[PDB]
Amino acid sequence: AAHVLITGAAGQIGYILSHWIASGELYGDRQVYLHLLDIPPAMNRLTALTMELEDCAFPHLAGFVATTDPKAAFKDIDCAFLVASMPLKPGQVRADLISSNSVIFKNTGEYLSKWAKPSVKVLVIGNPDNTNCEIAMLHAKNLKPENFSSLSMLDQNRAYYEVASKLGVDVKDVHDIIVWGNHGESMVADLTQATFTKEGKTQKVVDVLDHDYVFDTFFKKIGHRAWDILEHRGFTSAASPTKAAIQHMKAWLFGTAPGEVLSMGIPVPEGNPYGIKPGVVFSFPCNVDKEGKIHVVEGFKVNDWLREKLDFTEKDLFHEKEIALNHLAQL
Amino acid sequence: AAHVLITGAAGQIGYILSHWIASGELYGDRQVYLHLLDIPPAMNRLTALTMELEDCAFPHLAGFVATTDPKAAFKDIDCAFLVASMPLKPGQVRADLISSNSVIFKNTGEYLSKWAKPSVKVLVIGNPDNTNCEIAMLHAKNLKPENFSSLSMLDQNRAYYEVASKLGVDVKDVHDIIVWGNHGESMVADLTQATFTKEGKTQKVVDVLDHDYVFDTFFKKIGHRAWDILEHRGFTSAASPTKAAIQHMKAWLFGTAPGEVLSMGIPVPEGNPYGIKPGVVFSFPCNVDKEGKIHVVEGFKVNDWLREKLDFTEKDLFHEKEIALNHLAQL
Ligand SMILES: NC(=O)C1=CN([C@@H]2O[C@H](COP(=O)(O)OP(=O)(O)OC[C@H]3O[C@@H](n4cnc5c(N)ncnc54)[C@H](O)[C@@H]3O)[C@@H](O)[C@H]2O)C=CC1
Ligand SMILES: NC(=O)C1=CN([C@@H]2O[C@H](COP(=O)(O)OP(=O)(O)OC[C@H]3O[C@@H](n4cnc5c(N)ncnc54)[C@H](O)[C@@H]3O)[C@@H](O)[C@H]2O)C=CC1
Repeated sequence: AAHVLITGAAGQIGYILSHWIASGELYGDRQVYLHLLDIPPAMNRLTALTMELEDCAFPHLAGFVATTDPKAAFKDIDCAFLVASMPLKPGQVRADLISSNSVIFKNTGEYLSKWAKPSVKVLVIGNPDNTNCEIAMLHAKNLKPENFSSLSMLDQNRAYYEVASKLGVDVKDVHDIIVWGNHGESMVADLTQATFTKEGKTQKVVDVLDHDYVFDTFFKKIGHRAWDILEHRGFTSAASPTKAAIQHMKAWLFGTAPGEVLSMGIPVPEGNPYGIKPGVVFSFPCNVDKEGKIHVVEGFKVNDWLREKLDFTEKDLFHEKEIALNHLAQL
Repeated sequence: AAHVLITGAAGQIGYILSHWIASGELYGDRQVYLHLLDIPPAMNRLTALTMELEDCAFPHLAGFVATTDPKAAFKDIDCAFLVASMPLKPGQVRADLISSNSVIFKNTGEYLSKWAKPSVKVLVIGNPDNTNCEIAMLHAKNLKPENFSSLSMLDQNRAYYEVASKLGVDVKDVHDIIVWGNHGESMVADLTQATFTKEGKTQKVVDVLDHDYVFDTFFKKIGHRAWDILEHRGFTSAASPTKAAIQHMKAWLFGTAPGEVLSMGIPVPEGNPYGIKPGVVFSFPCNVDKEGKIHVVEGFKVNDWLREKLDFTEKDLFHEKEIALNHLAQL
């Protein structure tokens, strides 16, 4: 009954994402109808995808449609995973995709506004996803900022596992790790809020791990992680962001758990308590109520170190916006 | 607590299989410890795999070990997914991999016998999997035939979806479709047993779909399916067999549901009711009791058509065994 869209479905992420969702991991007992969008030169792998979906005999898959037509893909969808993208060339960073992906998400915003449900929940994955989310949201007349978000939970999950290994505890035993701002080079892996509990006793991460590790070694490691996977894999990540994206969407759809804080790129809400200026999509510490509305988690402290990092990634986001939107105007 | 082995983990199937299992889809609430085996020239992607597993922050993943050392991979494992294989060249069929994969599974059988638990459940995926399963089982002194099985459920799931589309019902509404014998060119997609129910009324498939479709069009389609995916994907299937393999193993571990029949390649049991001779691994209609023991489902009818098909694929299996084991002897 639930209609889920996946753009760039024929790609590496779309391949796994479609199967995992069809398995019933997103909507549980409720069936899913997959809208699979891609482009004609990828029509082969797109068909290859559907055939394998068919070959799973998923009882949670009510049906699907694989197309290159926007309308067929976006019509009356309940949520969307925007994974569409051109190839990231060797040696490039996420921001280098602005020139080739900006138009895609400009059009996507229009498609969403034109055909998707007003309650559509759009999760942007394709890089630069914070920016691409800004593009789509801007060019969606009939939709609001609350309909859009970008994926930063891969960064948080990276941070969670890393910190967990150094503290000698499980991931579930750590709390309030946050990745602020852009899912890019300037991402801010923040541990100044973080705590962990072991055998009844709670400790602050900064009081247990040395300064040099927390603010340099760790900070660098999380930012560079995506390229470390690329070095060993020969391609950027795929299975891990798929997991983060399903985790992200599921929380967005049905709400978060007690004490759960998720790094979610959202259009900067006016009156946010962390001094970030509106105009971009910014990763905040977020929760989601049982009616599916994201809320920035209040109460976290911003010392001089974090303030500077937030300013840097904020400046970075507004810069990407300048370059991206200017490219569209001339385009 | 449950230790799961995956050979050829760095490959396409091992990539998805590892993540999906780590998600908790195999052992549910019980944690999993992944033994990830591959070869040094694939050490890069093997590390790339672990990094992404780490980057998921799976709460069901207790830990893992990625190695090229047999002992570290096979020690005290509870079950194994044998996916290890050399590349399948263009234009080849599954049986063409005998020359390059036979030794792998000869050694694997020895590793299993030497280090794995006596209760280990070994699922063979790497092609030719029926044969490769025969190789491993033969060269495992301390283990029994009941410890080994090969994957044919991808064929059944293919058959189920196909038949479902033509009957205008869901997959869950169809029953007793079977794929007998070899997971190869000679595979027998049998619908002579099949039925389906719609709105209280049950019908036999052969009484609803025309003869020409059932015994020619359908029979050919399921056999050729693997190469049809290859045509469109550029590689053989990966996500769909991963699903079938997890489905297969889960049923093998915790038993099947009422009326559920699964095509499972097992060492031909002496005294099977369908006249198949011992000495090979043969796909039978199977169920599994709540203590995890596979049983060939009795009661199915074998008309002249099926008998001939069974003889052909049986002959095919004994032929593959001749070629494979002879290659090992000279090797
Ligand atoms: N947010 C995150 O944490 C992560 C994001 N990514 C990003 O995800 C994106 C895709 O990753 P992969 O699946 O590995 O790449 P891929 O190249 O395998 O897939 C991209 C797909 O988008 C399609 N596409 C291109 N233009 C399109 C258009 N106008 N409309 C519809 N579809 C179109 C292509 O045909 C292709 O199938 C990349 O931009 C990458 O940077 C990758 C890893 C993690
Ligand atoms: N049963 C079924 O329904 C299906 C079976 N397959 C079979 O699965 C096998 C693998 O498929 P893919 O993952 O796509 O292939 P792949 O080539 O991506 O992966 C095979 C992996 O096995 C590894 N390997 C090779 N020799 C080894 C050894 N001695 N020990 C440990 N690892 C070794 C390789 O390094 C490689 O990473 C193939 O033989 C293919 O025919 C494929 C599709 C469906």
